[PDB]
This record gives sequence, structure tokens and C-alpha cells, in this order.
Amino acid sequence: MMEQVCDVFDIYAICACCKVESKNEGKKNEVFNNYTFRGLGNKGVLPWKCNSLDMKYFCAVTTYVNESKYEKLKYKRCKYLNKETKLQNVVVMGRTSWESIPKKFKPLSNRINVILSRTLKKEDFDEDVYIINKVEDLIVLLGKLNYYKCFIIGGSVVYQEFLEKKLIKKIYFTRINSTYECDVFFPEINENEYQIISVSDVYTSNNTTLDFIIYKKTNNDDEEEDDFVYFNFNKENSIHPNDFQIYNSLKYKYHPEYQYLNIIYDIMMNGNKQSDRTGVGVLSKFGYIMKFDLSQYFPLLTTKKLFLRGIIEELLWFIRGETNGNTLLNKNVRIWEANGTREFLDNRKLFHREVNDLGPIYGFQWRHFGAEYTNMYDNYENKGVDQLKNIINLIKNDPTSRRILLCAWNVKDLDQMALPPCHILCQFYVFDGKLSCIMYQRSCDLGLGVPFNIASYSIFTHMIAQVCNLQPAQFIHVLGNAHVYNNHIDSLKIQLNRIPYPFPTLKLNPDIKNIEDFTISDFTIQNYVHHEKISM
Amino acid sequence: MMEQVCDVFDIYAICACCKVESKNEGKKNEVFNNYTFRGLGNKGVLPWKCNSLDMKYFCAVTTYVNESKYEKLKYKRCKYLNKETKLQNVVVMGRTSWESIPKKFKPLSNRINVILSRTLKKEDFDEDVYIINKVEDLIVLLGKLNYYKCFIIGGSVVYQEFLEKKLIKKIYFTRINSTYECDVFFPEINENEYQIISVSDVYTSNNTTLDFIIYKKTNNDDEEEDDFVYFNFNKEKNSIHPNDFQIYNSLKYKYHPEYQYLNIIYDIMMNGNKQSDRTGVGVLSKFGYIMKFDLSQYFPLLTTKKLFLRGIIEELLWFIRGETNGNTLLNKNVRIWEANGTREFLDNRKLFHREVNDLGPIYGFQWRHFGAEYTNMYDNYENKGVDQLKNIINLIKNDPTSRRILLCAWNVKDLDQMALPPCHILCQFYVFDGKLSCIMYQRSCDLGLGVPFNIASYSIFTHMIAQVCNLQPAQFIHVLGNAHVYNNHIDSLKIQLNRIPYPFPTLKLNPDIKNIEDFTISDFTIQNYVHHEKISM
Ligand SMILES: NC(=O)c1ccc[n+]([C@@H]2O[C@H](COP(=O)([O-])OP(=O)(O)OC[C@H]3O[C@@H](n4cnc5c(N)ncnc54)[C@H](OP(=O)(O)O)[C@@H]3O)[C@@H](O)[C@H]2O)c1
Ligand SMILES: NC(=O)c1ccc[n+]([C@@H]2O[C@H](COP(=O)([O-])OP(=O)(O)OC[C@H]3O[C@@H](n4cnc5c(N)ncnc54)[C@H](OP(=O)(O)O)[C@@H]3O)[C@@H](O)[C@H]2O)c1
Ligand SMILES: CCc1nc(N)nc(N)c1OCCCOc1ccc(-c2c(N)nc(N)nc2CC)cc1
Ligand SMILES: CCc1nc(N)nc(N)c1OCCCOc1ccc(-c2c(N)nc(N)nc2CC)cc1
Ligand SMILES: O=c1ccn([C@H]2C[C@H](O)[C@@H](COP(=O)(O)O)O2)c(=O)[nH]1
Ligand SMILES: O=c1ccn([C@H]2C[C@H](O)[C@@H](COP(=O)(O)O)O2)c(=O)[nH]1
Repeated sequence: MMEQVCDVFDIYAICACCKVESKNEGKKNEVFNNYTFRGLGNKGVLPWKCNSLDMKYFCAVTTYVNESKYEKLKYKRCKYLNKETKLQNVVVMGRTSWESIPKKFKPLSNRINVILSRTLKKEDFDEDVYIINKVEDLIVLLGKLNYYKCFIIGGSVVYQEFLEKKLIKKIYFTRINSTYECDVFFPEINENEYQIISVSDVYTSNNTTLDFIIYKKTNNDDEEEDDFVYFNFNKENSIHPNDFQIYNSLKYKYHPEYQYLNIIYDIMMNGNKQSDRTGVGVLSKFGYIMKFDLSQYFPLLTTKKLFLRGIIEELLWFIRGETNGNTLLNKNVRIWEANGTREFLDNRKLFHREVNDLGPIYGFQWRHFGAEYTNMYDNYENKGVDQLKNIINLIKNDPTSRRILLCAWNVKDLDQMALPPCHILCQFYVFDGKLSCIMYQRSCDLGLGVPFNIASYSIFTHMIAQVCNLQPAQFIHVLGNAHVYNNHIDSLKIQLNRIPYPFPTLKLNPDIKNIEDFTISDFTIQNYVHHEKISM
Repeated sequence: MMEQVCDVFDIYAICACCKVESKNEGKKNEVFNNYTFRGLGNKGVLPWKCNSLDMKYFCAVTTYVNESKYEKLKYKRCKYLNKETKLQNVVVMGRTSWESIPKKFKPLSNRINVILSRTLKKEDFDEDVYIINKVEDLIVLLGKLNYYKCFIIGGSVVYQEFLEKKLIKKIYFTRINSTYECDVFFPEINENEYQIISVSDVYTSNNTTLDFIIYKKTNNDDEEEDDFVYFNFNKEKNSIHPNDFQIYNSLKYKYHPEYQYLNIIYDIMMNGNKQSDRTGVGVLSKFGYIMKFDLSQYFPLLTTKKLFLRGIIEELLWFIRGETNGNTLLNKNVRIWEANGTREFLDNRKLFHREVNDLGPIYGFQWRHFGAEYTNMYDNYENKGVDQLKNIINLIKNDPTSRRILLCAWNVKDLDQMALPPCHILCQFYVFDGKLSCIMYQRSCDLGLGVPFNIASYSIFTHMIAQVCNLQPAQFIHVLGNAHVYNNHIDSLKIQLNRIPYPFPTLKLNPDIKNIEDFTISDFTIQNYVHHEKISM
């Protein structure tokens, strides 16, 4: 029998918040949360100058109506008020917000404007809008109007006013993933009182990434669907129902990190229980694909903390053609340490191999495929097939070749390697000045390996694109044996109930024109916002 | 404004049909159409003995009701008759069909049973059933009962007259893809009166494949729906007309696994990039697809055109023997490798010192001898190089949970010595619960011509490897790198995409063959292949 006001009059908040310039004390231990994005305004303007995409979203959300849904809404409203029963939306804003607009775009096209202003007078109005001087007076004005929905579009004070009074049903919130000077700030959203229910794809507009989330207020010929039921006539790990409460609560999960997370979910829900070489046990499945649009974001996972110095150094080490594990160890990159011990090599039957002499692994295959391996210190210059050089020449001079592959699975050399490669091969595709990369991965440790693997090959696709005068397009990651280790299950449960942030961007020094000239200083990850580190 | 009787009272048909024993004069080149599946009954019983899955579907469809939707139906029916004011479905059958049901299943459970008869009346039945002696009395009865939907469940005579009288809104039609003795038949459906709107996944049950299709009678407080619209705020190419894919796009549900292939073609046609390529023909192309075929349920031989497998089987056996001699295939009248072995082709690869049809260290050589020095096609390479094929077989048997069971043809060292570099780059195997899956990664994929054969090749191989390792085949998973449609294939493929698939065939292997090397051409049989007309691409 009971109903809320915001439910009856369909009152929503729509906003856009950036990150704010702070004082950098303890930035090595900087914590991020939803409040990280709170920057509304500066000098009576937006902290950013123009965002074409957030603008387009603003318009499309505040101007969209469905006239065939109105009859339901009008009935409820007139029945609530105890009254008898082109359509537009209402846009409520503060005075400062109304002032800071061009003359050409006032009043806001296809929308019913409402300005909350004490000082202003209705009679000396040049324009044709409505005016109120109280929050109480809005509900009055809505009762006397035919409107689809009512959007609170601005003013820090306005937002704050409506939020305290529980007059907002949903918050449409653009996260602008860049830092600007700010005068005014969106209030801290209470987690008990609102929850996120949907998250969009990640985009780039005007030199920043952004995404769109929706907070919802908490409370604590359409008969051919029978044919769909008939198709499901034949359908019906040890997982619990509430292990994935937050994960399953979301309606729309369009953020590209859900490609990784959904795969985890699928293995956890439907994986096959297996022993493996390690003796730890896994849940596994066979055959997935993920795709990341490198034109829009750098897909560094945000649901836990990832570090990249090590994987960049590894990549540079691959590109030099190195097999000497000591090079990495002397830079405190320990990714290959365990695979180079006396004991590990002996268990591989490599009894005559020096410690950290990893054998003819990735780097050797990329630069010297087919050369005879001796030891890690030998001179292999101009020996074997320099695959790396050949793919770069192919991309430059025969971009429509279907033969642009870099393969590390050298069958003849597998037993000489400290271990056989996981990243079997890379294929490249060029169209309209744009480079995409498929990497096939025979064995995928989803909890610990895959997050790094995505980052490495995404960085590498940038590197190859740049030195070939191309823009990066897609990194396409194909998983063969995809497995969650049992000792990662509880960490991943925690991770899957976290909501991703808009991704970072990768910056390469643009002076680097040849694949072999990159050094560690040439890589910058910007605007990395992430949840707390998890140890698997 | 005038309403149809079948629409008001929601009258449907539901049947299962098999194929029927016909003349042996033209079986080498048989013609197939929807009327291929027309076998209803034999000597008062089903032509096939039992089919658990068809019975389960029959049960599911004829018992399902949605109580929420009834209020609208009651209103609609009440309105038609000019009246103001657990739920079950009605099933209507012929007398003969009633008597074919065993006593313990009569009357049909959780359904209102109705029986058409002239020779028998209420007094002749002990059971809770309505008897009617004419079709019009069904309609009168439906006006009086509260029910969800009404399913005509056969009799050959009952189906025939109900279709003749235009009282069927949809036909739920099981295609049983095997042949049995029949004496009663489903009537030939008029293509002008009914069109297929949905095709299901393909299944195996009781030693036959089957699927389920739906013919439709032709015309001759929780709302986040707006949030979905918002997320779509940023949205929009190769001289494509709408009518090109009229049939393809008319279907509501395209769950038949053949649509994995057809949908990729569609996607390339609509959204592919125009590019030149090595051939000069040019292509539409896209990068990165995955298809999955369940080999436990069907053999995925494409049905929207005709394909023969003798060549590709001979090729696979040639691969397994480790051969590189093109003449061996030519002497079996298989010409798959003929163009790649001519003097002119070898010279154009700069293989001036290679004998005609000496293909160099291609697939077979890499499978049995990776890393060995290629000399010529007649050399004895025994115990040279890495016998990958034997290694994977040993790994599958002895270390099934290994994540290292890969066969790789892309030997970077040898590429230039190959008549041409391999397209099917590697196979990775996976073993769980006594069942074998295979991923194949294909770097370059000719959608019109190559891919249909490649699916078949690696599906066969998966079965061979499974058999010799005492496992059952599960999934063949096909990963496409550079996926292209050739420009000269476009019109042919537009034709193909407006054909509706048939239930897939099955592949049988000689169970005596226990070693990968012991297979011969006669150890393989394709059964129950129903296909559209061959298309010359
Ligand atoms: N999504 C976004 O990022 C977004 C959207 C819009 C604007 N902005 C930015 O934010 C800044 C403006 O925000 P702001 O909060 O400082 O200005 P504002 O809220 O737009 O304007 C404040 C004025 O609104 C009136 N008002 C507020 N609460 C009221 C109440 N309860 N009753 C009656 N009147 C009330 C008063 O007008 P009187 O002076 O008439 O009393 C008050 O001085 C600008 O820099 C603008 O560019 C950002
Ligand atoms: N594969 C399938 O989908 C399927 C489904 C159902 C049945 N079947 C098979 O089909 C066969 C039976 O088919 P059938 O054509 O021989 O018989 P049927 O159509 O079930 O029954 C015909 C009988 O029903 C009565 N009947 C039909 N129309 C009537 C009307 N307008 N008014 C009064 N009575 C009417 C007559 O009964 P009286 O003789 O009493 O007058 C007639 O002899 C069996 O082999 C059965 O196993 C197959
Ligand atoms: C777009 C920011 C914004 N974004 C979201 N998701 N929610 C909001 N409430 C919001 O705030 C609207 C407050 C209105 O503020 C503006 C800004 C830009 C403009 C302008 C401008 N300065 N110049 C041009 N040419 N066009 C326009 C669009 C007419 C006008 C009003
Ligand atoms: C199933 C074939 C069938 N399949 C489809 N798609 N449509 C039909 N109209 C149809 O025909 C039904 C008319 C024939 O009805 C029956 C009843 C019961 C049975 C039986 C049986 N003979 N034996 C057992 N054990 N169980 C059952 C089901 C408890 C078989 C056929
Ligand atoms: O870059 C890498 C390297 C290794 N692994 C994982 C996959 C397996 O969990 C393990 C290697 O084991 P084998 O598949 O080789 O048994 O390391 C990755 O996920 N990514
Ligand atoms: O099993 C095969 C063999 C070849 N091709 C096609 C793909 C390409 O169109 C062509 C090989 O040309 P390149 O990709 O090597 O350019 O042959 C296949 O689709 N499948």
C-alpha cells in the first residue's frame, strides 16, 4: 500500500565527477573508493573544458522518453495525488548551474526546465521556463504537468539537498578518470542507502577515459517467450548461493574487466575438478576468448592492484633475445627465479645447465628460432630465424598478409627449455592503419598469471604498432586450458564482488621508432585507479 | 478485425517425423527437402521404438502453462464469444492414437484429454476424457473449458483435417534423422501457408540425431528497460541489401550449431573490412572467432550445402603416415594438394630444385618428424625429428591432465621449404572424465570453401584420437584468426545463408582400430547426412 515520492514522480540524479588534485603524502599507499570521483565544478564551469561523450550521454538520458510507457506513470501519479487522470522530461537545476550555460542552448532543448532560485522572479523572465524557490514546491509542480521523468542535473547544493531527503531513485554517474582543479564536490554517497547496479563499457573522449555507472536506492507478440521455455526443456565445484551476492546483484556488467571476471565465475560455477602437474588441484575449462579495445583503454585490472615494472622488463628481455635469468634477477624481477634453480633444472633433467640458464625460451625463439642452443652467454648474432624482425617488416610492407605470426612453441627445443612456453604464439592483423593482436595461451592461471599476460601482450601490441606507424586496435586473448587453482578460490570470491573502476591509459615515449630501442623509462601508466591488493 | 479460430483458442500441432524407406534407384544422389521428414507411424505404433528425448520434449511442451498469461487469454476468448466472464493444457488425439498409448499412461497426465471418435462414445471409456465425434465440437468445448493451450497430438488423420481446416497456429515438429518402416505420414506442409521460424540445437538420443523446429502460420513492476537504452547511447556497410538475408533474418531462434558458421559469415558480410590479399581477389575480413561443436551429440558436417569427405579423410590419413608426396593423393583421385605441387607453383615459391608434387616439410612431416632436415619426399625419415603425434597420444593416455598436449605444424625454420605455410597451426587436447576435447587454431580461414572442410577434418581427427586413447569425443573447438570471405564467394554465400539447416549426420568409426596408424578409408562411415543442394563457390 505504501509508496515513496521519488518512486511516484520518478526523480533521478544525473552527474559527472572527476578526480581532485590532492596533497601527495603516502601516495605509495593511496586508497581508492567510489568517493575518489567527486569533482563537479571549478570557477562556475566544469573542471574539464569539454567532454563530447559525457555531453552526448547527458542529452540522450535527459531527452529520452517512451510515450507508450507514460499512461502507466500518469495513472500512478494522479492516483497518488487523489486526482483524475510532445511528452518531455523535467530537468531540475540550481541557479549557478543555469547561469553557466551558453545563450544558444538555453533553455535545454526538448526538456522542461526548472530552476531552483530564491532570488529570481518569474515575471521579469525573458525566457519560457518554470521557477521554484523550494524543494517542497517541485512535487507540487510535477503534479500539474505531463512529463516522463524528472532529472536533477546539477548544483552541488541541489544534489546534496535532494539526497538527504531521499528524493532520488537512481544516480546516473559518469566517472571521469582524470584529475582537475575543483571548487565544488558531489556528496559522499552512503553505501547503505544506495548501491551500484550497473556499469558501462569504458571509453576514451577528450584525452581521458571514462565510464558510466548507475546507483539504485536500496530498500532494507511478447507470448513467443513460451517457445523460449520449450528450447530449455533439456536443461536442469561446490559453490554457495551468496558467495557472489554483489556480482550477481548487478544487472548490466558491460565494463571490459567482466570478460576476465565472468570467465572466473564460469570456471568456479561449472569447472571440472582436476589434478595437475603442481599437485595443488584446479577447476578447469577449455577454450575462451577475451577482447580488449586498446583504442579506448589500457586493460590493467582494477579489481586488484597490479604492478608492471617486472612484466615490462621481461618483455624488453624477450626483445633482446636473452635467455639469462640473472639479468632479470639483478633488476629484482623474480618472475623466472623458481624456473632457474639447480633443483628445478634437475627436475627437468637439465643436469648440465647452469643455474638461471633458462635455455632456448621465448627470447631465443623470437630472435633465433632454429639456431642450436649452447649456453646463455654464447653469441647467436645472425643465427636462426629472427621472427620479430620478420613480423615488423611484414606489418610495414605486406600488412594484409595472413602470415604475420610470432611463434615460441619450438617443438624441437621444448625439452631444452626450463619449461615450455604458455604463450604459444602471436598473430597480427592490420586494417585502416590499425593493428590488432591475437595471443594463443595454452595454459592459463586465471588468478595470478592471466592478469599479467593481458597487460604484457597489450603493452607489446602498443610497442609493435608504434614502431610500425600504426595505432593499436584490439588485443584478442585466446585461452586453451583455463584453470583456477584451489588455493585462489577464496581470493577470487572476494575479487568478483568488487566493482571495476574506469581503466588506465598507457603512454609510450613517442620518440622510440624501433622495437629494440625501448627502455623502462619509456612506459607510463596514467590514471590507474584500483581496488586493494589481494594475495593469491 | 475478424479473428481466426486457431488464434483465439491457441490451437497448435505437435508431431515427430522420421525419414521413410524409399527406392534404391537414385540413393547415390538423393534430393532432400522438409518433406524428407514425414514418417509418423507404423502398424499402430511409432516407426522408431522409443525416443527418450522426443518424449521428454513432447511432455514439456504439452504440459507447460504460464498462469500469469491466462487472464489475457480468458479475456480474449470471452471477447470473441461475446461474454464478460491447476490450469492445464488440452490435448486432442484420434481414436487410433488413444489406443496406441499404454494403459498406465492414459489419460495423459496433467492435461485435459480429448479423443475424436465416431465408433466409440463416453460409455466405452472408463477414463476421465472428453469424447467428440466431429471437429466443430472441439471448438464448442474449448469455449467452455478453462485451459492454457490446445495441442493437436496427432493421428495422421487428425493432423490432416486440422491443417485442411486451417485450425493450426504453429507446428512443433521433431525431425528424427533416421529411417524406419512407416505406413502413416504427416501431410506435406504448404510452404505458402507455413514457414519455419525456429530451429533448435541438435541432439543424440537412442542412436539417432534429432532436432526440433517450429513452423508458424503465415499471414497469407520491474522496469530497467530504459537503462538498457541509455547504455546504447553511442551507436551507428559493404553494399548489403535487406532482402539479401530475408529468410536468415526471419527466424527468431537459430540454435542449430550450423549457425555458428553461418553467423560468422553474416558478421563478416555486414561488418567485415574490405582488404586486398595475396590472391588478388580481395576479401571481406575480421579477426578472432571461436566456434564449438559437441561431437557427443552430432557430427558437424554442414547441411546448407553438399560436402563429401573421402578426400579430406584420405588427406588426414596421409598426414598421419608422415607423407609429403602429392602423387599418393593424386593416385587416389584426391586433388586437394594438386595446384600446390605443380612445377610453376614450386618455382614461384623459389623451390627450383624440388620435384613436382614434392610438397616439402608440410603437416605430415611436422607431425611425425618436427626438426628433422627435409631432403626429398622419398627419403626414409624413421626416428628423425620429434614424433609429435606419438607424443600426444602417449600424453593423452598417461598424463591426461597435462596442459602441454599440443600438436604444432608451424615450424618457423621450415616454412620457406613448404610448398605453402600451414593454415591449421596447432591442436591442443583436453581430457576430463574419460572424454577428449580438441582446440584447433587456424591462422587463415577461407569461410566459403576451406572452413567447412576444416571443421570436418579436425572433428574426424578428434574421434580418431579419442578412440585410440579409449576416450569418448566431447568438444571440437575451432579458433579462427584471419577469417575472410572471398569476393567471388559473396553471392553463393548469400544463397547459403537463407537455407535452413537439417539435423546433422553422425560419424561411425571401426571400433577394432586401436592405433592411430591403423585406420583406412573403409573404417569411416557418415550416416544420415541430409543436405541442401551443392553450391559451386
Ligand atoms: N554534473 C556536473 O558535473 C555538473 C552539473 C551542473 C553544474 N556543475 C558545475 O557545478 C557548479 C555549480 O554548482 P553549485 O552547487 O555551486 O551551484 P548551484 O547549486 O547550481 O546553484 C546554487 C544556487 O541554487 C539555489 N538553491 C540551492 N538550493 C536551494 C534550496 N534548497 N532552495 C532554494 N534555492 C536553492 C540558490 O540560488 P539563489 O542564489 O537564487 O538563492 C543557490 O545559491 C558550476 O561550476 C557548474 O559548472 C556541474
Ligand atoms: N510421430 C507422431 O508424431 C505421432 C503422433 C500420434 C500418433 N502417431 C501414430 O500415428 C498412427 C495413428 O494415426 P492414424 O491416422 O492411423 O489414426 P488417428 O488419426 O489417431 O485416428 C483416426 C481415428 O480418429 C477418429 N477421427 C479422426 N477425425 C475425426 C472426426 N473429425 N470426427 C470423428 N472422429 C474422428 C476416427 O475414429 P473412429 O475409427 O473411432 O471413428 C478415426 O478412425 C499410429 O501409428 C500412432 O502410433 C504418431
Ligand atoms: C555535461 C555535464 C553533465 N554530465 C552529466 N552526466 N550530468 C550532468 N548533470 C552534467 O551537467 C549538466 C549541466 C549543464 O552544463 C553545461 C555544460 C556544457 C554546456 C555546453 C557548452 N559550454 N558549450 C556548448 N557548445 N554546448 C554545451 C551543451 C549545452 C552547457 C551546459
Ligand atoms: C512421443 C511421440 C510424439 N512426439 C512429438 N513430438 N509429438 C507427438 N504428437 C508425439 O506423439 C504423441 C502421441 C503418442 O503418445 C505416446 C504416449 C506415451 C508413450 C509412452 C510409451 N509408449 N512408453 C513409455 N514407457 N512411456 C511413454 C510416455 C509416458 C508413447 C507415445
Ligand atoms: O605467463 C604465464 C606463465 C605461466 N602460467 C601458468 C599456467 C600454469 O598454471 C603454469 C604452467 O604450468 P604448465 O601448464 O606448464 O603445466 O603457469 C600463466 O598463466 N601465465
Ligand atoms: O585448410 C585450409 C587451407 C587453406 N585455406 C585457405 C585460407 C586462405 O584463403 C588460403 C591460404 O592463403 P594464405 O593465408 O597462406 O595467404 O587458403 C583454408 O581456409 N583452409
